[PDB]
Amino acid sequence: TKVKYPDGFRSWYHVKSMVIQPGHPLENPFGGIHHVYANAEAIQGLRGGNYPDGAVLVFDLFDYQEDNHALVEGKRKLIGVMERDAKRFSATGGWGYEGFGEGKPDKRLVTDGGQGCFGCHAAQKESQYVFSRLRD
Amino acid sequence: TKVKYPDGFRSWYHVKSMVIQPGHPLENPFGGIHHVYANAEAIQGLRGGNYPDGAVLVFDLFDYQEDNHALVEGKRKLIGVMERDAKRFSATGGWGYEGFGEGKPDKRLVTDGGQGCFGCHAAQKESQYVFSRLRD
Ligand code: HEC
Ligand code: HEC
Ligand SMILES: [Zn+2]
Repeated sequence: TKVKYPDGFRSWYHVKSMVIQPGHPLENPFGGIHHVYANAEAIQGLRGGNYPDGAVLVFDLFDYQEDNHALVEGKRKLIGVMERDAKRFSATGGWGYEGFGEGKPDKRLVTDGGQGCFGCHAAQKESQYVFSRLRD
Repeated sequence: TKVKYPDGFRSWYHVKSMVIQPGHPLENPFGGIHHVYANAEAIQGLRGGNYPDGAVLVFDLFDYQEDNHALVEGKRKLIGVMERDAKRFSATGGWGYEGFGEGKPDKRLVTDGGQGCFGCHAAQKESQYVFSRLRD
């Protein structure tokens, strides 16, 4: 019951972005510029509908470089994936969690069935474990 | 003669993002977090083809707030638009340039036929006047 690599995610809907800089409590490991993407099924869930199985959210994390009062995207550090499967992933709330180092399909990171990822997202039980909100 | 408001641009492919902070040359009026979106026709040009008529790039500009060393997106300040049409927009290199205040259709910002936008973009003559490059 592994989470699939989300092929083609870069074509998906861009939900939002945030920058985490040194000093912030999530600097390790989430420091950098990140972008959140969602496929069609996740949008139904984000819109205030419910999440169909098959919904996928991606957190795409880049290192940044400071260039004359601009922050410029550098190398991809990793992508984080949540894949909705109420029955397959019922142990962590109906979402499977995986990380891919540098976004590579062969660099799977999660060793504990996603319990560590879930421990934090569990704080968002109310929104079905998703922190991101749709915007305009 | 007028650049069309790009309805539905938020659905399009997210090319890249960048943060421009106070002190940067472009702070006024491009300061903030911006995201670049391309429709299907613009992707063809970004990937190395010619840009077809009908190609559209949008620069989506948000204010941000610094909160405990995170930069969080706030309100949309404006969108900048480039619309390809080699004949109609011949005076400005075949792209028409428009700004929409707060991303609203009724708030047109350009008052000089796009000459001011064109003058800086002319530096990228070699890449069909587009600064952004596809990344993975
Ligand atoms: C708190 C200590 C966290 C841990 C550990 C993990 N995540 Fe998380 N995640 C966190 C926050 C605050 C956010 C929102 C960021 C924003 O821009 O608002 C996220 C977001 C995700 C997303 C995007 C979907 C969403 O819930 O907003 C994904 C796909 C995601 N996170 C996956 C993920 C994985 C795979 C983790 C373990 C390897 C993981 N997260 C841990 C907070 C925390
Ligand atoms: C230099 C003095 C500029 C002026 C005046 C304008 N633009 Fe521009 N633009 C500039 C840069 C350096 C970039 C790249 C930003 C990045 O993230 O790399 C941009 C980008 C755009 C885009 C995105 C497509 C691209 O060329 O990369 C659009 C749609 C765009 N700019 C529109 C635009 C309009 C409408 C302007 C006058 C109101 C305008 N720009 C001025 C540099 C400069
Ligand atoms: Zn300076």
